[PDB]
Amino acid sequence: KIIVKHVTVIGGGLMGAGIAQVAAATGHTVVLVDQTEDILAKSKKGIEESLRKVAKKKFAENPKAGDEFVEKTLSTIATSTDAASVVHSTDLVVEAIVENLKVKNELFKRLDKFAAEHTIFASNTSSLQITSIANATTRQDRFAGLHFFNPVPVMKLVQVIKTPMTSQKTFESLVDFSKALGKHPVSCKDTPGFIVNRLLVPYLMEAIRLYERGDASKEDIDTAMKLGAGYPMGPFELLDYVGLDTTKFIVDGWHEMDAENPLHQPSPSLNKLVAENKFGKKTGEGFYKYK
Amino acid sequence: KIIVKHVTVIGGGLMGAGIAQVAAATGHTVVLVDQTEDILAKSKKGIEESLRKVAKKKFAENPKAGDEFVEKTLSTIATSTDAASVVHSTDLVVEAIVENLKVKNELFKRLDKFAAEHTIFASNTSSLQITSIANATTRQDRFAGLHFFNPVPVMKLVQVIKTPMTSQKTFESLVDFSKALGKHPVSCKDTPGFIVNRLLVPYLMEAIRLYERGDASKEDIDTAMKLGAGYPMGPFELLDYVGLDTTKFIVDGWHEMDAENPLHQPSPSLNKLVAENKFGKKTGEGFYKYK
Ligand SMILES: CC(=O)CC(=O)SCCNC(=O)CCNC(=O)[C@H](O)C(C)(C)COP(=O)(O)OP(=O)(O)OC[C@H]1O[C@@H](n2cnc3c(N)ncnc32)[C@H](O)[C@@H]1OP(=O)(O)O
Ligand SMILES: CC(=O)CC(=O)SCCNC(=O)CCNC(=O)[C@H](O)C(C)(C)COP(=O)(O)OP(=O)(O)OC[C@H]1O[C@@H](n2cnc3c(N)ncnc32)[C@H](O)[C@@H]1OP(=O)(O)O
Ligand SMILES: NC(=O)c1ccc[n+]([C@@H]2O[C@H](COP(=O)([O-])OP(=O)(O)OC[C@H]3O[C@@H](n4cnc5c(N)ncnc54)[C@H](O)[C@@H]3O)[C@@H](O)[C@H]2O)c1
Ligand SMILES: NC(=O)c1ccc[n+]([C@@H]2O[C@H](COP(=O)([O-])OP(=O)(O)OC[C@H]3O[C@@H](n4cnc5c(N)ncnc54)[C@H](O)[C@@H]3O)[C@@H](O)[C@H]2O)c1
Repeated sequence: KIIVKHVTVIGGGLMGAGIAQVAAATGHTVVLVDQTEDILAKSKKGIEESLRKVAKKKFAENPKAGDEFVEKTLSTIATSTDAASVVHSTDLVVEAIVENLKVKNELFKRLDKFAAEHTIFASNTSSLQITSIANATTRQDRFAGLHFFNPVPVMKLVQVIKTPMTSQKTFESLVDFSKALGKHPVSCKDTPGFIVNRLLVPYLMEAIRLYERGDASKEDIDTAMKLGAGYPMGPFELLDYVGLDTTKFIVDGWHEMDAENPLHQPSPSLNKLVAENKFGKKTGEGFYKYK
Repeated sequence: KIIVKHVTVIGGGLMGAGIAQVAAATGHTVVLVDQTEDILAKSKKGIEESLRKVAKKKFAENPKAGDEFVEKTLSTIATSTDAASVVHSTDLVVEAIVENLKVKNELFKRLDKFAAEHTIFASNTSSLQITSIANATTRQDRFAGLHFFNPVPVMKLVQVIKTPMTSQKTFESLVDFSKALGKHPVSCKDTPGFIVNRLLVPYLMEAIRLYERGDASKEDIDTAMKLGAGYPMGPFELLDYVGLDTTKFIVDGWHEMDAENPLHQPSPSLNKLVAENKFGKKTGEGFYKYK
């Protein structure tokens, strides 16, 4: 029954940076890992802009206390491009890299050799089966799903996924950690997309199809969902906010593992965008061009 | 270019009552129609209740303006059990009765004989093709879809659907009325479910199927979509709120039309609840039990 104090987040993108930000802000020492130094520089820079927004709103009467919160938080986030060494003595690895089983397995198979024994492994995968990733190691009793929601600083939900192999203690540690993060942990079964994505993705793909089918425009479909269903963001807005590349990988994956389910039919428009390197707010352009 | 001044709302259910409420709250003369005086008595009580909530918030710092707002609106909604006796001198008919093409056409075929020459006909149908309803009349150029969202007193959106026969004059008149209602009119083609329902319903069905499959409980699924995706309501809370009967009909219609589309595969649990007359909050019970 370990207590997560030292955390290693592999992946500094939309999710990693946020998970690192929250772990840091809530008193956990964090080491954010990524491929290059420029990437890490950008990530930590972004985490800073996110903290300032929080500061400028939370500490308007005492700005000096706001700078401390920001500095103290950024300070509790170390950067490194060497997962192998960092995990040597970490309490928990939270993998948030490209949505691709092969890559993720290769990653954990390696880290399984370098990481300490009490170390807990966790994937933030959207559509991959935890069991499938946990078996790329020999640490399945310490491997589980730990799913966050974009933007991590705002979304309160966290999905804690056990595999038939995950231990109760591993589970509890991830549950306590989740809480110490100020989130609302929810145990799910290891089913594709778990809960949210299994329902949310096919929907977003349906919005894309309704657009390709020529029945309406993205703008009207977005206004529709926001003003009619009360959603915070329209379908096309959310897609660009999540990342078209991540979205596409989630679908191709499901498509491949169930090629006769029309829900997961890849999209021509989605593939074209990702093929031209337009992934949304990520690259400044997706379905909508951003400033 | 007729100016909707007098409005005849047929059906005092979840929508109709709301639609009458808003029209009346905004200075239109309204007559709410339903099957029996008892039903009408109840619809009026619901509108009185909804109105007080609007008042306790749109006039929070002025009870007197609250009282006048409620009374003035209620006393502006006359009631009848036969719309044929009212439609010879009304500007617009907004139909909001059971989701069934036969019953709807039957209604408009009859009203088409009694209604004034200029009167416009509008259906608030969730999933039926406006063209299929307009054809029960010889008033096509004055027939269109004016789709509102539940609860009507709150949701800003209103889909104004034109068929290839609706005149520009009839369309424009409906747009003004929408704005007159304080809503945000959006022109949709006459496609099944139009925009919102074609994406929302299949989504809600997927939620049900994820539950029948045993993957997750109704409660975790609701908590998940709310906390993880920012949804105002979980899929089951929304199903009950909307009406399971209405949902079942919507799906059956699409299912009969596109029998091989798995998106519209009827739900055993949805059917059993409807068979036991558990339609949602309107009957005190659907997937959840209420007061
Ligand atoms: C089936 C089809 O054919 C087409 C369709 O309609 S699909 C269904 C579309 N509708 C949706 O998806 C509903 C989604 N849910 C929502 O957007 C929200 O839950 C909601 C608009 C119902 C309000 O819920 P909420 O945020 O929890 O509010 P609630 O706690 O219920 O009440 C508080 C507010 O809501 C309002 N409210 C709730 N029900 C109301 C009603 N029936 N009448 C007037 N006001 C109401 C109050 O005025 C109040 O305003 P304040 O914020 O100033 O206090
Ligand atoms: C793909 C998968 O595997 C799983 C998933 O993650 S699916 C995607 C899940 N996420 C969603 O569905 C996104 C839905 N969208 C939302 O709920 C909302 O749009 C939202 C939470 C992003 C906020 O949007 P919004 O209402 O427009 O707020 P915005 O105007 O953007 O900012 C206002 C608030 O949000 C916050 N905010 C937004 N982005 C932020 C960030 N990156 N960092 C810190 N705060 C942020 C601010 O704290 C701010 O607080 P104040 O109101 O006090 O000023
Ligand atoms: N996009 C979302 O909103 C969202 C929400 C929850 C979960 N997820 C899931 O979480 C994961 C994170 O996706 P993301 O949105 O943050 O994407 P992202 O593209 O923003 O970030 C991925 C990061 O991984 C890095 N990376 C790639 N290969 C690596 C490797 N071998 N070693 C170290 N770093 C590597 C990239 O340089 C990049 O910074 C995915 O599996 C995704 O399915 C995404
Ligand atoms: N439920 C929703 O949230 C929602 C939102 C938009 C549109 N719609 C659509 O609007 C219509 C209204 O549905 P609703 O939710 O208000 O349902 P409801 O069951 O609450 O109300 C329907 C009302 O119609 C009356 N009615 C039935 N047959 C009638 C007839 N032949 N003549 C006169 N009155 C009759 C009933 O007595 C009842 O009061 C349906 O076509 C539905 O698909 C529903």
